[PDB]
Amino acid sequence: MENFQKVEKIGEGTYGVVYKARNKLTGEVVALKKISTAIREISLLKELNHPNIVKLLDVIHTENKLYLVFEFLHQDLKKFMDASALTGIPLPLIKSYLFQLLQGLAFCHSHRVLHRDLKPQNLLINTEGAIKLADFGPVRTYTHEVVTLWYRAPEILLGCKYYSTAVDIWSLGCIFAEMVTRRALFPGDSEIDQLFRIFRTLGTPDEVVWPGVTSMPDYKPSFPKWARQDFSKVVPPLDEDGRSLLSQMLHYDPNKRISAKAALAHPFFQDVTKPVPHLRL
Ligand SMILES: COc1ccc(F)cc1-c1ccnc2[nH]c(C3=CCN([C@H]4CC[C@H](CC(=O)O)CC4)CC3)cc12
Repeated sequence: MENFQKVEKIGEGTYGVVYKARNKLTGEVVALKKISTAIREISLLKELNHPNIVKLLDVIHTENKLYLVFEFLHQDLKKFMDASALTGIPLPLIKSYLFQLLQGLAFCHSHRVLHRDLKPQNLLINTEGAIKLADFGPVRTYTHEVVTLWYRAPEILLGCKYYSTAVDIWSLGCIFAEMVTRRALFPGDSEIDQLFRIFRTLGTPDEVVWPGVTSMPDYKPSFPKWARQDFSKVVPPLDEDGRSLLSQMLHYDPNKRISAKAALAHPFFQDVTKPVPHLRL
């Protein structure tokens, strides 16, 4: 740790604080997260190297603290969306970012690694048009964030403890809808409000669309029964290729939900390109 100099605080989580830091004996600018089974599960993340995954450079265990050293990126997608809120991110750039994240997930998922907590703030962007997955899934000062449950898959909210890679596809579908509309798809402020916001839009799930849903640990037969609203209302003015892909990413049944690998073949990406975003750093 004596090999690093703090420059500023760049973030916070339930169990850690993140700083922008400088490596004294290499000159590298990194992001440093300060926090036996964990030491091994995080050492496996060091081998999960892909152009669309923020590089985990090192793991340092020093005097009852764990430090994670990552490659530094200047902006996150949440800030870029907040900065593009009045104009909207151009469709070619939304498509490029979605494609790149599906490539990163196809990679993680093939190595049996789930992210579990995809949200705009852990999607980092650079000046080259790249987007990368960060912070693969207590400090008393951590401030509760409005967006915390907004991207949670319904199986997680329904108490499934052995959920699959499909939970990441759900979170990315929510992010895709948000880039298009400039508003959060399911802005829930509690587990039940999050569940009911999903139900209000996609219809209350039942055994027809999600076999086994009524046997989930937190499923209650007393949940109000909302009709599925027609999908053209959910992400206007996104085209039919985009709406079709999004509907597949938001299927209730995790087994019907499109995989990252199949999503890359979707006709929506036939004209995918890699535009350069305009970033003000
Ligand atoms: C999500 O990423 C992580 C999570 C855990 C972790 F351990 C490391 C990383 C991580 C890895 C690599 N590179 C990174 N870069 C960054 C940020 C760079 C600048 N962001 C800005 C500051 C200014 C704000 C506006 C204002 O406050 O005025 C608008 C947002 C914050 C986040 C975080 C981060």
